[PDB]
Amino acid sequence: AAPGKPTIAWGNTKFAIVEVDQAATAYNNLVKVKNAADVSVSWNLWNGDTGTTAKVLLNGKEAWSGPSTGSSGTANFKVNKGGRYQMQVALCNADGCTASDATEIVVADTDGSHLAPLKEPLLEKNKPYKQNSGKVVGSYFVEWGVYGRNFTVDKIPAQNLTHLLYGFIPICGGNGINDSLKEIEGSFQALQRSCQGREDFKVSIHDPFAALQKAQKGVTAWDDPYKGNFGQLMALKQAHPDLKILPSIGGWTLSDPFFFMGDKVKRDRFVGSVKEFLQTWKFFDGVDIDWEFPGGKGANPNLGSPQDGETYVLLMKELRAMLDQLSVETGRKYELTSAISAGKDKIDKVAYNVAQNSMDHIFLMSYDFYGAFDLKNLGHQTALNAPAWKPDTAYTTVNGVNALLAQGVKPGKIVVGTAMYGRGWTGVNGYQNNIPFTGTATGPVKGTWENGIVDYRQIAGQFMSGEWQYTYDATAEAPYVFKPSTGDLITFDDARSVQAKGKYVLDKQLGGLFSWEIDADNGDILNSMNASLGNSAGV
Ligand SMILES: CC(=O)N[C@@H]1[C@@H](O)[C@H](O[C@@H]2O[C@H](CO)[C@@H](O)[C@H](O)[C@H]2NC(C)=O)[C@@H](CO)O[C@H]1O
Repeated sequence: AAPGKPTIAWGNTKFAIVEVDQAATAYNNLVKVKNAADVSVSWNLWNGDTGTTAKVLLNGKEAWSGPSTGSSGTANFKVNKGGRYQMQVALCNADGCTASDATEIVVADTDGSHLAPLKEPLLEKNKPYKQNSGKVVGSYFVEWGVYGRNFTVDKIPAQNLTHLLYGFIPICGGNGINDSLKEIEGSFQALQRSCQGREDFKVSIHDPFAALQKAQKGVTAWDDPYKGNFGQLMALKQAHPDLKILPSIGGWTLSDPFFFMGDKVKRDRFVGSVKEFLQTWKFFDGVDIDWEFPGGKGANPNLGSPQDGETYVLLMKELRAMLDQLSVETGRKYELTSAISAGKDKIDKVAYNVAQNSMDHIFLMSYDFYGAFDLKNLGHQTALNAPAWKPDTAYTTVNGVNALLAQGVKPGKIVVGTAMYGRGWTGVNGYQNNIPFTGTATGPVKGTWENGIVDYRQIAGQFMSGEWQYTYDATAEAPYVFKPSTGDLITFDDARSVQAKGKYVLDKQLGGLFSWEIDADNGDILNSMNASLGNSAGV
């Protein structure tokens, strides 16, 4: 007679190919990449002959075999592909095999293959669009927005994007290497702890709790190996396999290490660590380089060199060569992008006409033209054109685009930026002919989260009523709200100015639109980005 039917023992059924150490703060100890997950199964036979060979089947296919030597047994084996498997134990003898009932096991991998898709409803005023225009529609999600801003990955209107950028992946380094971090409370120290035992100029994760361990929708079970932003982004990938999810390296306070990369020893180490990062976190589709800025004038007044333009071009070439190698190793397409200043003085420090051949998209940061960092010279922070009262205005979207085009940049490489936030001053005074920008300011506007900056959501909800004037400058293509009693002035993007930007992209055959930052929108801005680029409504 064939053996009796085995009973699978109660036990852990969740295993991981990339293991996360739950009691570690250093990136080196936090994640362990393996070739395969170590899986274990046990069984009991309560009735009959135990057979002579015991087998573990995954979807009917043997993953382990051994002699059946007792009424209880244990099998330890490796599984090298993520997913969910119907696991059975079978006991075989010459008269037949008898298989247990199936027990599902989970083999986790960083592509999210073990995760149910994160298909969440659109919130606030977001409306569904199809990504059928062929244009880029991108936005940055910020790692730290899961705290005070309470904006998690399940709130991303993901179907309305082609590109989702994750700000920011840091570059390891202490004194002299990340000094700009020291201006943010605890930020420098958090990176040093993450980078303990890790060489300078390798990438890491700045807030491993937010990125990997904070409970979030769809990743709340204690033995879910990936939680936080990364876990949710994995599940988001499962729901939207065509979404490009790019890690962004740099930003305003994490850009200092780029300035040392004229040393090819450091550059090589950085490029190698980006490759390892992408082999580790398989849901990511490439890399975004947010170096602010080649040549200086970033957060750090002690950094910036005329060599930076050559360093940038070399970095883009070597990153592309690494990504090409990754691409043919995996059969995937990987993208290389960069967020760049839109000011002509900064643009002409770099030969983008050369670098463009390595790059899929240039995210032109056509915003922060004006703000509370300058209380004397006011203007539209993100306008398309110069205003009528100052047609020679240096800092406009068109002037940044024109600088790139004059270098020889192909128009299709250029993605125009929109702002999901306003910048603002207080105490504006001494202006002429009812144009508050011709005056001067006494300080920053009170901000949503920091001085001088207001979420678009708060502008729409709070500063579009009462005493606030509203004006759409049709020459600049830029709205602004003004409270005369206090001199509060805010410059921002709205649905109409975004529409002008989208129409401009289509007319000049540019690459699309991207935005900073996705948590601050109520839907109006992203809706207009999709509509103005010719994306069809619907799902
Ligand atoms: C366009 C331009 O050159 N103007 C400068 C601003 O860009 C710059 O502000 C900084 O802009 C970066 C994007 O270009 C932002 O990412 C960065 O957060 C921002 N920094 C601050 C402090 O807001 C300011 C520097 O303050 O100078 C303008 O000249």
